[PDB]
Amino acid sequence: FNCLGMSNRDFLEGVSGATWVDLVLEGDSCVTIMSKDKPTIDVKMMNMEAANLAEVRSYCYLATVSDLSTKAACPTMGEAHNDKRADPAFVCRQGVVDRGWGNGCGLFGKGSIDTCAKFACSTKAIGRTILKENIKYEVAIFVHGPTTVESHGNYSTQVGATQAGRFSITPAAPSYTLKLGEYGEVTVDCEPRSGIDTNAYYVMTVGTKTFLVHREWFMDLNLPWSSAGSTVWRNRETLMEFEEPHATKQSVIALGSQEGALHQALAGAIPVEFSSNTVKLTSGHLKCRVKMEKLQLKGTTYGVCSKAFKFLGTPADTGHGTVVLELQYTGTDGPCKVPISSVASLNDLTPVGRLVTVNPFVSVATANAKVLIELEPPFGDSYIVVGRGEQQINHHWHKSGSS
Ligand SMILES: *[C@@H]1O[C@H](CO[C@H]2O[C@@H](C)[C@@H](O)[C@@H](O)[C@@H]2O)[C@@H](O[C@@H]2O[C@H](CO)[C@@H](O)[C@H](O)[C@H]2NC(C)=O)[C@H](O)[C@H]1NC(C)=O
Repeated sequence: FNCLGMSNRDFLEGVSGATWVDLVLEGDSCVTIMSKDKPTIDVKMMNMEAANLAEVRSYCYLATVSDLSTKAACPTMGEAHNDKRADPAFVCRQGVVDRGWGNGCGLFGKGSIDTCAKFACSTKAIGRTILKENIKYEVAIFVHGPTTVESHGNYSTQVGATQAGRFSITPAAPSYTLKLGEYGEVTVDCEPRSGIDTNAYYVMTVGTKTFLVHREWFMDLNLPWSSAGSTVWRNRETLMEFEEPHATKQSVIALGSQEGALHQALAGAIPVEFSSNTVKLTSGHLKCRVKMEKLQLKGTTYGVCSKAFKFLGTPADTGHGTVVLELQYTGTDGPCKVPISSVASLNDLTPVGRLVTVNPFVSVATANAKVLIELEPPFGDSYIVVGRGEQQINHHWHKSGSS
């Protein structure tokens, strides 16, 4: 729910001298936003789901053929019409058979014949569309308030500390305002109608396994089908074989499962987990404007930490040109502001990078408080310095790269 630790991280600054920022979020990816006099926040794309899809087609894969009748008519007695023909559920084929003495007619010629049998669908396969209305994006936001190596990740700890927050965004409610305790609030205005069209490639469930299938291919499947809101099965003949016409009894059977031929014709297609009527999505992005007018800094009245700090390990490189490190304070002088910055040479009176953990704080009155800091040191050699004069400590950093 936090940027720290992700490869997929971006850095943004609010337009010099304005409050809001435009971004576009991407799957499993994170954005750290920095504004003069406001705390740093992280916006992150937790999850993007299409739920409650529309059922497009439906396709039968194993069928049953039942109650076979066949009406027969002697030569010159005209065309036989099996009465089962009035039945929506039955399926019928006219034919022609040699008849005569040897088999029931008083004349020799081609007698008529008409065969009906009932069609049932054992199991089926459903294709579904991803209309854009079905999309929900889930966004976490995190304020860079006092945090610890231990606690920076602990999602619960942050929520408790009025510091994290998970909300969703959908065309139904494209906007949200997350209140963040005394940090004020951040409002988000997004525009979900991004990436996916209303009618491309379908989602098709064959028994257990659900697939991302070529739309066009699904429509041409040579199987029986029922549309959206009805179980009437059209184009059934594809799964039933009508055998040789025996004068008395013609045989009508079902073809066995097609399940195998399908998992086969999809061996290569993109598999999707469709548990509980929703679909994880890996593509997709969201445009938002993130308004920070009402995001405030908190406790600027507090004094600067008067006592000595300590480094708790070599500062570590995040791999985005920023460093993370963890102080440990020694004093007990209430909560106070941490005197950390980055200077080009040790005696330097003004600083050189920027803090990412803007406005860092010892937030307790007990001894040995820890604070995590992430800062962006400048290119080349510099010292990270914490403290004033006698109690100053420091650590050197080189950052490679020119531009
Ligand atoms: C989120 O944090 C909580 C509790 O936070 C406490 O963790 C302590 C180890 C300590 O440093 C203290 O300062 C801090 O407030 C974790 O949940 C549980 O914490 C209790 C102690 O309060 C322990 O008995 C358990 O180890 C622990 N239970 C669990 C969930 O395993 C929790 O670990 C953490 N979130 C994560 C990353 O799981």
